[PDB]
Amino acid sequence: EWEALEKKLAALESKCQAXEKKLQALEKKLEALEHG
Amino acid sequence: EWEALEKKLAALESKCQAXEKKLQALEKKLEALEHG
Amino acid sequence: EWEALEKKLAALESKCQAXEKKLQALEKKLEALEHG
Ligand SMILES: [Zn+2]
Ligand SMILES: [Zn+2]
Ligand SMILES: [Zn+2]
Repeated sequence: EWEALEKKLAALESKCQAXEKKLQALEKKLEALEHG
Repeated sequence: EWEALEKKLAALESKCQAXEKKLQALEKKLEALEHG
Repeated sequence: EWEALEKKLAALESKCQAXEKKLQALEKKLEALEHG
């Protein structure tokens, strides 16, 4: 339905937001290795 | 259209799902280096 | 609104597209370490 699609979009926004945070966390560990 | 937007949302859901799997795969390789 | 949801979806598509590019960039650095 329309309301189901709104909630689906909001959940996907939260998933990309967690995506960015997880990538930053991994970048931090990689950069420690790259300059260590 | 409405139907085009539904399919766009479903494709984006699949893209984030592949996102998570690719990040996990890279985390596995990084963790091997970090503790190796 | 409907138009707000269309723009929200387009912004999320751009965010996953940047997601993929950032993951590839990190994979490149990780692969340098893994075979270095
Ligand atoms: Zn660096
Ligand atoms: Zn570790
Ligand atoms: Zn490799």
